[PDB]
Amino acid sequence: NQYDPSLLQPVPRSLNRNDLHLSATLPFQGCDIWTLYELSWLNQKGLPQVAIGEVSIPATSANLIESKSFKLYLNSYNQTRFASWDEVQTRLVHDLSACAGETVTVNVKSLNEYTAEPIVTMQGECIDDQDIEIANYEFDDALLQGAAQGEEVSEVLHSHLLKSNCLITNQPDWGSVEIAYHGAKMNREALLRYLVSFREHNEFHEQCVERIFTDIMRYCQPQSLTVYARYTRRGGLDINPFRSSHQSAPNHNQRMARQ
Amino acid sequence: NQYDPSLLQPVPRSLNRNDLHLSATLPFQGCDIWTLYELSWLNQKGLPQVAIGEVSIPATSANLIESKSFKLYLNSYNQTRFASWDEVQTRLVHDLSACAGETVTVNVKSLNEYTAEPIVTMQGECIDDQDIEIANYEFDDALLQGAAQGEEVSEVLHSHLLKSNCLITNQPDWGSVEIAYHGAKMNREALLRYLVSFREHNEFHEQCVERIFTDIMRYCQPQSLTVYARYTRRGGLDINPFRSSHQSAPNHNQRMARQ
Ligand SMILES: Nc1ccnc(=O)[nH]1
Ligand SMILES: Nc1ccnc(=O)[nH]1
Ligand SMILES: [Cl-]
Repeated sequence: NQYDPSLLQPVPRSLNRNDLHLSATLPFQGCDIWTLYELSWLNQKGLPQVAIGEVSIPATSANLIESKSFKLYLNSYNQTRFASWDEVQTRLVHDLSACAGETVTVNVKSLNEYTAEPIVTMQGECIDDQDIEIANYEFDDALLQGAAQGEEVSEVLHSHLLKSNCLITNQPDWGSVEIAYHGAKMNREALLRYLVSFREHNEFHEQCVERIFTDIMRYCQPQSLTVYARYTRRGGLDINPFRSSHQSAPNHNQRMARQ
Repeated sequence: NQYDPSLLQPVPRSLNRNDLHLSATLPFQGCDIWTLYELSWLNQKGLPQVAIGEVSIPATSANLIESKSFKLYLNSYNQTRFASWDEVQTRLVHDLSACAGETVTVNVKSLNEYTAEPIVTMQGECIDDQDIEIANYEFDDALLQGAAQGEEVSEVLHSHLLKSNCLITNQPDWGSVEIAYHGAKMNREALLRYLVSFREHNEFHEQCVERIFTDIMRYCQPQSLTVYARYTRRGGLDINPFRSSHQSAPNHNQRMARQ
């Protein structure tokens, strides 16, 4: 029940990226943004404190943090006294930075800081309003083959239809994904079908955004590209991987409808 | 994977209420409001659809619905084709009504209906900003003994500090609770301590709001009382039990910061 930094568990980013056939020199930059909805500890008099945490881990870090460990580690704060909120933020910064292996930023925000904050949508045009018949729910990266055959355009497209099963639990993981690019026009039927083909496939969040990035770069060869997914929480935590050929982070961490 | 109304599981409301020593004639009215964050099915062409559901179950119903069943039942929609959104809403209304045993209302809302909706706080004065030393985290209803000893007032008090372990999983369940009353002034230290004493205790949401109601009525004897808790989601679903001596439902189902 007492605070225990030894609970966290790293996962090497290299494993997954060795699978996308990715080098020691990265095609993307960016970050993994996490929202910690159920962050709670005790003050020095034993009264519970509650807050929301917002964390950003560099995509260049050696490790990401094993989700179930991130969760037990947050749990250990629940019955531990800390004298001030800054103490808590200091601990979160240190431990998450040490686990991931690169400085991680952490904001600890009190709940009143969320009063009147609006729900946001994604940028760009939603592509989910298509009258197409759906074939696959098994994955197929070659769904993007031939998808970019137009005039060179600057677009942002998004879909709320991304879903995949957790490698571990096999329950669905739900998300919206935003794809900004400059290059030959992407066919929206192909792209939507590509996204939908994740449905019954087993995938991990960070792994997912990186695969979408590398498949689009491969198949559609834009000049520039950004892929950003925003997933709904599991066990009090949500993950929002951002990967770009030029931008290092999104402008804010505002929540979407399902999050 | 296909839609299966047989998945739902009722739990008699009478079991819990036989434990609060409550009669066949109810001291409260109200409802259980649920938000279904991850509601998804296929259209008649096999393309996924996503929505948020908002459900209200009468507190007078014979049963509530076993949470893990509610969850598997929603899952069964995920790979099932339905020709229209209204078909889906019709099915949800029927099945949840049949399970609970009284008409349940259901709204199925598209995600764009949430664009720009604000995060709300609770009504009344927060009582969590107290410089008191905390003793218990084991439950004690008699924490309210002697708590109401003032002038007769009309107040609304709320706390974001409600937490208890799930009877099943023993992980914490997190919530904010809003207490509106007219009657002798409640001591805020007592009330806060009473609420905090749920922390390490094992409780069920609906059971929890009903116990807070009956303990306050017992110990503090207000003329009128409303207890409303809003919990954070588990497995895509949140529960918001509302119990009142005069009001049958809250004015809206707007989400709070942690939800
Ligand atoms: N288990 C995990 C799932 C998703 N992201 C992680 O970092 N870890
Ligand atoms: N298992 C459950 C937990 C909370 N509420 C329910 O209705 N069921
Ligand atoms: Cl969850």
